[PDB]
Amino acid sequence: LIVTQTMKGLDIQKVAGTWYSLAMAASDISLLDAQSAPLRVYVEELKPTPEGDLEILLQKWENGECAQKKIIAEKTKIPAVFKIDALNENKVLVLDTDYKKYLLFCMENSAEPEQSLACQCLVRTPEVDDEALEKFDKALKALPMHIRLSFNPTQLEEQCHI
Ligand SMILES: CCCCCCCCCCCCCC(=O)O
Repeated sequence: LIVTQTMKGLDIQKVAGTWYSLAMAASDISLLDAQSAPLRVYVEELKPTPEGDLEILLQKWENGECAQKKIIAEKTKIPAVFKIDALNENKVLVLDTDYKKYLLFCMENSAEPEQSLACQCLVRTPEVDDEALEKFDKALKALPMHIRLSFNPTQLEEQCHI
Protein backbone atom coordinates (compact mmCIF):
# COMPACT_ATOMS: atom_id res chain seq x y z
CA LEU A 1 0.00 0.00 0.00
CA ILE A 2 3.08 2.32 -0.44
CA VAL A 3 6.37 2.40 -2.46
CA THR A 4 8.20 -0.87 -1.79
CA GLN A 5 11.54 -0.45 -3.53
CA THR A 6 14.38 1.57 -1.97
CA MET A 7 18.12 2.06 -2.22
CA LYS A 8 20.22 0.15 0.27
CA GLY A 9 23.65 1.61 1.00
CA LEU A 10 22.59 5.09 -0.01
CA ASP A 11 25.48 7.46 0.27
CA ILE A 12 23.75 10.78 0.03
CA GLN A 13 27.24 12.35 -0.50
CA LYS A 14 27.80 10.54 -3.79
CA VAL A 15 24.33 11.75 -5.03
CA ALA A 16 25.37 15.44 -4.87
CA GLY A 17 25.91 17.59 -7.98
CA THR A 18 23.64 18.44 -10.94
CA TRP A 19 20.50 16.47 -11.91
CA TYR A 20 18.01 16.62 -14.79
CA SER A 21 14.37 15.47 -14.50
CA LEU A 22 14.21 13.21 -17.60
CA ALA A 23 10.86 11.58 -16.68
CA MET A 24 8.10 12.14 -14.12
CA ALA A 25 5.06 10.07 -13.27
CA ALA A 26 2.21 10.64 -10.89
CA SER A 27 -0.62 8.51 -9.55
CA ASP A 28 -3.08 11.24 -10.64
CA ILE A 29 -3.05 13.19 -13.98
CA SER A 30 -3.76 16.44 -12.12
CA LEU A 31 -0.43 16.33 -10.28
CA LEU A 32 1.58 16.56 -13.54
CA ASP A 33 -0.74 17.70 -16.41
CA ALA A 34 -0.12 21.49 -16.64
CA GLN A 35 3.11 23.43 -16.18
CA SER A 36 1.61 24.90 -12.94
CA ALA A 37 0.76 21.52 -11.30
CA PRO A 38 2.39 21.12 -7.86
CA LEU A 39 4.75 18.14 -8.29
CA ARG A 40 5.74 19.29 -11.76
CA VAL A 41 9.08 20.22 -10.15
CA TYR A 42 12.31 20.20 -12.14
CA VAL A 43 15.47 19.37 -10.29
CA GLU A 44 18.58 21.56 -10.61
CA GLU A 45 20.89 19.90 -8.10
CA LEU A 46 21.12 18.07 -4.75
CA LYS A 47 23.29 19.52 -1.96
CA PRO A 48 23.89 17.10 0.96
CA THR A 49 24.18 19.35 4.02
CA PRO A 50 26.89 18.52 6.57
CA GLU A 51 24.95 16.17 8.90
CA GLY A 52 23.20 14.00 6.26
CA ASP A 53 20.10 16.08 5.27
CA LEU A 54 19.67 16.78 1.54
CA GLU A 55 19.06 20.22 0.04
CA ILE A 56 17.24 20.39 -3.21
CA LEU A 57 17.31 23.41 -5.44
CA LEU A 58 14.54 22.94 -8.04
CA GLN A 59 12.31 24.71 -10.63
CA LYS A 60 8.56 25.04 -10.67
CA TRP A 61 5.99 27.05 -12.61
CA GLU A 62 4.37 29.24 -9.96
CA ASN A 63 1.99 31.68 -11.59
CA GLY A 64 3.88 33.11 -14.54
CA GLU A 65 7.59 32.30 -14.43
CA CYS A 66 10.11 29.52 -13.79
CA ALA A 67 11.01 30.17 -10.17
CA GLN A 68 14.15 28.72 -8.59
CA LYS A 69 13.28 27.06 -5.30
CA LYS A 70 15.35 25.80 -2.36
CA ILE A 71 13.98 22.92 -0.25
CA ILE A 72 15.39 20.93 2.67
CA ALA A 73 15.01 17.10 2.74
CA GLU A 74 15.68 15.86 6.25
CA LYS A 75 17.35 12.47 6.69
CA THR A 76 15.45 9.70 8.52
CA LYS A 77 16.59 6.49 10.23
CA ILE A 78 16.32 4.83 6.81
CA PRO A 79 19.19 6.08 4.51
CA ALA A 80 16.94 6.19 1.41
CA VAL A 81 13.95 7.97 2.91
CA PHE A 82 13.96 11.70 3.70
CA LYS A 83 11.30 14.09 4.90
CA ILE A 84 10.12 17.50 3.61
CA ASP A 85 8.57 20.32 5.70
CA ALA A 86 5.75 19.82 6.57
CA LEU A 87 1.90 20.22 6.84
CA ASN A 88 1.39 16.51 6.56
CA GLU A 89 4.66 14.68 6.16
CA ASN A 90 5.88 14.57 2.61
CA LYS A 91 8.49 11.84 2.42
CA VAL A 92 11.04 11.29 -0.31
CA LEU A 93 12.46 7.85 -0.80
CA VAL A 94 15.32 7.05 -3.10
CA LEU A 95 14.44 3.94 -5.10
CA ASP A 96 17.58 3.40 -7.06
CA THR A 97 20.73 5.23 -8.27
CA ASP A 98 24.11 4.42 -9.65
CA TYR A 99 25.29 7.88 -8.34
CA LYS A 100 27.10 8.68 -11.62
CA LYS A 101 24.32 8.40 -14.27
CA TYR A 102 20.77 8.03 -12.91
CA LEU A 103 18.53 8.37 -9.85
CA LEU A 104 14.98 7.10 -9.23
CA PHE A 105 12.92 8.77 -6.50
CA CYS A 106 9.30 9.00 -5.43
CA MET A 107 7.45 11.36 -3.14
CA GLU A 108 4.21 10.37 -1.42
CA ASN A 109 2.24 11.30 1.70
CA SER A 110 2.31 10.05 5.31
CA ALA A 111 -1.49 9.83 5.00
CA GLU A 112 -0.39 7.36 3.70
CA PRO A 113 -0.78 7.86 0.84
CA GLU A 114 -4.02 6.05 -0.25
CA GLN A 115 -3.06 6.70 -2.93
CA SER A 116 -1.25 9.89 -4.10
CA LEU A 117 2.41 9.87 -5.20
CA ALA A 118 4.86 11.58 -7.63
CA CYS A 119 8.04 9.94 -9.04
CA GLN A 120 10.96 11.04 -11.23
CA CYS A 121 13.91 9.80 -13.15
CA LEU A 122 16.76 12.17 -12.46
CA VAL A 123 19.82 11.90 -14.71
CA ARG A 124 23.27 13.60 -14.74
CA THR A 125 23.57 14.91 -18.32
CA PRO A 126 20.82 16.23 -20.56
CA GLU A 127 20.40 13.06 -22.62
CA VAL A 128 17.85 10.37 -23.20
CA ASP A 129 19.36 7.58 -21.13
CA ASP A 130 17.00 4.71 -22.07
CA GLU A 131 18.80 2.31 -19.75
CA ALA A 132 17.60 4.41 -16.76
CA LEU A 133 14.18 5.08 -18.35
CA GLU A 134 13.80 1.30 -18.58
CA LYS A 135 14.59 1.20 -14.82
CA PHE A 136 12.07 4.00 -14.30
CA ASP A 137 9.33 1.87 -15.94
CA LYS A 138 10.04 -1.36 -14.07
CA ALA A 139 9.92 0.47 -10.74
CA LEU A 140 6.65 2.16 -11.89
CA LYS A 141 5.31 -1.27 -13.01
CA ALA A 142 4.92 -1.84 -9.25
CA LEU A 143 2.75 1.28 -8.77
CA PRO A 144 -0.50 3.09 -9.63
CA MET A 145 0.58 5.69 -12.27
CA HIS A 146 -1.98 7.57 -14.40
CA ILE A 147 0.46 10.05 -16.00
CA ARG A 148 3.96 9.76 -17.39
CA LEU A 149 5.92 12.66 -18.89
CA SER A 150 9.37 12.48 -20.42
CA PHE A 151 11.64 15.13 -22.01
CA ASN A 152 14.21 15.77 -24.75
CA PRO A 153 17.89 17.05 -24.49
CA THR A 154 16.75 20.52 -25.61
CA GLN A 155 14.03 20.77 -22.96
CA LEU A 156 16.56 19.37 -20.47
CA GLU A 157 18.58 22.57 -20.91
CA GLU A 158 15.92 25.28 -20.53
CA GLN A 159 14.38 26.38 -17.25
CA CYS A 160 11.15 24.51 -16.54
CA HIS A 161 11.98 22.48 -19.66
CA ILE A 162 10.57 24.85 -22.33
C1 LIG B 1 16.59 12.48 -3.07
C2 LIG B 1 15.88 13.79 -3.32
C3 LIG B 1 15.20 13.87 -4.69
C4 LIG B 1 14.61 15.24 -4.99
C5 LIG B 1 13.36 15.48 -4.15
C6 LIG B 1 12.68 16.83 -4.39
C7 LIG B 1 11.15 16.75 -4.29
C8 LIG B 1 10.50 17.71 -3.29
C9 LIG B 1 9.47 18.64 -3.96
C10 LIG B 1 8.42 19.14 -2.97
C11 LIG B 1 7.31 19.95 -3.65
C12 LIG B 1 7.64 21.46 -3.72
C13 LIG B 1 6.41 22.33 -4.03
C14 LIG B 1 5.38 22.44 -2.90
O1 LIG B 1 5.70 22.09 -1.73
O2 LIG B 1 4.23 22.87 -3.18
